[PDB]
Amino acid sequence: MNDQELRAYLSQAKTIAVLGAHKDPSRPAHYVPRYLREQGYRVLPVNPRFQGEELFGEEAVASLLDLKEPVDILDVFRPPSALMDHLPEVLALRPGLVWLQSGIRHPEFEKALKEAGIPVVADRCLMVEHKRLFRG
Repeated sequence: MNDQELRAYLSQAKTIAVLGAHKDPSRPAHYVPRYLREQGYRVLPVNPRFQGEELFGEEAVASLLDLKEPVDILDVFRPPSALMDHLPEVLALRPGLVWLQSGIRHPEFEKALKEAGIPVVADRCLMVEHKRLFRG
């Protein structure tokens, strides 16, 4: 996505589901979502590892299909070796955009999303990118 379009996309978005949301403050899967909530987004934590625990002001759910509202951005922190097993729930939720966090790439997974008509941004830190597009 070019910057102009990616900016229009991020500024209009409201709900960001964080796949692999973490409770430990030092983890990117915790502090990136933290930053996002500050920027006015509704962050929905998803991680079976913390199911039921309140993260980012919301109760974490085990599966994407447990979310009770449309997802504008799916911020993915799960490693490449775990992505294919999530594909079914990802395609089912059909988020407006899939964002693979830093150090996460997966050809087949990415190709499957493209084929389903779902935009993908890969190997980028959403916080960093948000800062660069809306502050300089």
